[PDB]
Amino acid sequence: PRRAPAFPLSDIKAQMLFANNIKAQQASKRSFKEGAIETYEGLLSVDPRFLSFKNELSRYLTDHFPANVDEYGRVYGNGVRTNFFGMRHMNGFPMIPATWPLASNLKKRADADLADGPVSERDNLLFRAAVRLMFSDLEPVPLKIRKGSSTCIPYFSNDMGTKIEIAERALEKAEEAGNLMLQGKFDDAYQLHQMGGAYYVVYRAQSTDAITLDPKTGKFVSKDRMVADFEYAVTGGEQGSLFAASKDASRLKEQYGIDVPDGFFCERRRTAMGGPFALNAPIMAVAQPVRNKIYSKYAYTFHHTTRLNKEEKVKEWSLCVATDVSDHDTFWPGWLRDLICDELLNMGYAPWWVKLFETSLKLPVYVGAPAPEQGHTLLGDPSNPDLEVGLSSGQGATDLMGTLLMSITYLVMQLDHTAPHLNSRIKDMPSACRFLDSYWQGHEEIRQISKSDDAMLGWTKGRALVGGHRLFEMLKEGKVNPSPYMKISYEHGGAFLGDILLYDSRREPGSAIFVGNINSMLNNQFSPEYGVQSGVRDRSKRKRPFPGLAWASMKDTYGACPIYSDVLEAIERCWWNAFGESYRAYREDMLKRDTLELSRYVASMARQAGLAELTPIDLEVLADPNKLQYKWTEADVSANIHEVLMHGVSVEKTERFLRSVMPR
Ligand SMILES: Nc1nc2c(ncn2[C@@H]2O[C@H](COP(=O)(O)O[C@H]3[C@@H](O)[C@H](n4cnc5c(=O)[nH]c(N)nc54)O[C@@H]3COP(=O)(O)OP(=O)(O)OP(=O)(O)O)[C@@H](O)[C@H]2O)c(=O)[nH]1
Ligand SMILES: [Mg+2]
Ligand SMILES: [Mg+2]
Ligand SMILES: [Mn+2]
Repeated sequence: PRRAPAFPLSDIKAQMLFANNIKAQQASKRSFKEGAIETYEGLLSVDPRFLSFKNELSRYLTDHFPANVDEYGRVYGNGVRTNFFGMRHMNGFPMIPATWPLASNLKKRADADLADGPVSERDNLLFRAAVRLMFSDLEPVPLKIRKGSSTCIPYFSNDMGTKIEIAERALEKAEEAGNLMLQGKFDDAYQLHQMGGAYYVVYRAQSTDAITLDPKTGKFVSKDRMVADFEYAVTGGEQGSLFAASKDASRLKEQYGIDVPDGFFCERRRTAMGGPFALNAPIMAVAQPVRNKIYSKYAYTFHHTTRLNKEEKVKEWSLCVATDVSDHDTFWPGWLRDLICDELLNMGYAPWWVKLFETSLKLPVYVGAPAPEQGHTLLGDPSNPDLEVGLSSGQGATDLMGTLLMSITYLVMQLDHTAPHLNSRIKDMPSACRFLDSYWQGHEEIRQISKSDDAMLGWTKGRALVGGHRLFEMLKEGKVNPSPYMKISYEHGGAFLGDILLYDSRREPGSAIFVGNINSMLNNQFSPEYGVQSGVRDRSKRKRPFPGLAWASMKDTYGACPIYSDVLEAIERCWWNAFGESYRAYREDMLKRDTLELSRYVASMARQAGLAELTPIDLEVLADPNKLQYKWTEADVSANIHEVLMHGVSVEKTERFLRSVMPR
């Protein structure tokens, strides 16, 4: 029932997605590639000492610090959620094949029994009220662009000057492109303004993934990751198959002569979509202002920074429920995209801009190389965007889309199972708006803190509380999905935005605290997602600009973990056995070196002034700017630092553009 149309690279529809320049042409042909990452300068991820080290350290920590998570998924004690075997992957070598992205998720949602539109008028009112509170009184800001990022689509440029140009040109022609699309002229819009085309699909690494040790066999087992072949992806799952990707690393010996120790596997690979920059710029121009609004006015449920920032809110609750959403992005509903557009039109947003936005959520995807001998296929017709991939990762507002979907979904789950007495407060748009406004500010007896699919649901004392406990119990039994919109369950080892909520014997929000996830310290130091890219001169353009700085924020980020010291000591001891050196000393040097290299990028830094002024956040971000795209926002990072990583378009250019978009 409607297979998505598909075109090979050689087809003209695919060829037009790539400009006549070397970069674009190469991106279109890039074949499957693998190899050890350069974990740290001079250290390959498959280095025998390094794998020996990982073998001993993971076995030791698992053995001495088994998980402390109760039947309700709350973690207590040692603050450990699971074993430490996740670090056992040959980083840089992926599971084969990666998945083909689903062209349509309608069947996937229907088969999972999720609704195909708001199920009640109340719900419809709440989603629309969310659009209203989020997109209403926006203040222009400048359009910030990540240094070294690709404009993808037709040009695949990384040059800042070229990006700035593209973005400014896009803010000037967005209106005319939008109108062309309203007339059904997508090709004209793509050809004249590069707004359209496709998302460029690239596979990324989730460096660590669950592994277990079968006490029976003494053998390790990697978690199966299901992937869809092409047939399955273009037919929405109607045909083709869904199967376990192979994580088996034996092949590395045979193929590259790399020695594979027992119990080491290939990495899990996730899909990433690079959006066509001319189309995303007009969207990012509105999206940042929305973020500024929800982070300020609705800071209670949406602005999260420190462990204490979150702790303050949750400590006042009588019950805290850590939720989990299964595969959020691919389940995200296109009907919400259409509801949001509809409400934006109602609020008075420019039609051409809503059209740009709507189209960015229906765009075809160009699949590059999921496995050797596979790929180079465009899914969907750019002449008539109509894909239902769910939520595309590089769209300019994917975080807002997930947050709008989930924040309401969690509220609905609270109303449905614990606070029916609040329904009478939601009768129409005005009252829905008032109620959501109050709820989002933490003023109701039911509350939440969330960011897209990560969240914690709260109940203060009151009528809803007894329901809250029944909901939790429903989640623990896990036989009934509590939401009609997405598959929700409880997180096993509850955490929020990286911080584990540590409970004591009371097992209550009031006497619980937020600590760092010690396992993540280990993932970040021994299993980064990218190599150090030392051949890239401009450090600011690297995926990991200054790896050494994370050493200076380690105590800050993980100090509160019950087993912090023990882990540092096991590391030191295992590093000695593997490398005959002190790990601490190795890091202190890397920390000194990167501190000096940093002063060359920061103006306000003397050619050796210390890290004195920088916050823990600043450092974690300089060592891994990726956290700026899922954990923190420009606002949480010092300004002299933010300029190392980003550049912007003038406020006057975006101000004039915002004005033409908004109602008032
Ligand atoms: N580890 C991980 N998880 C990732 C992921 N992309 C998407 N997920 C999904 O997030 C949840 C929770 O996973 P968990 O390992 O329990 O905790 C993660 C997660 O909450 C968060 N996080 C890391 N990377 C991302 C990301 O790109 N997007 C989102 N939305 N959330 C992310 O950080 C916690 C700690 O991660 P870790 O210590 O492994 O550090 P990484 O540097 O490896 O993260 P990365 O994004 O790769 O740079 C589950 O549904 C999971 O499927 C991902 O990449 N890694
Ligand atoms: Mg999960
Ligand atoms: Mg990361
Ligand atoms: Mn969580």
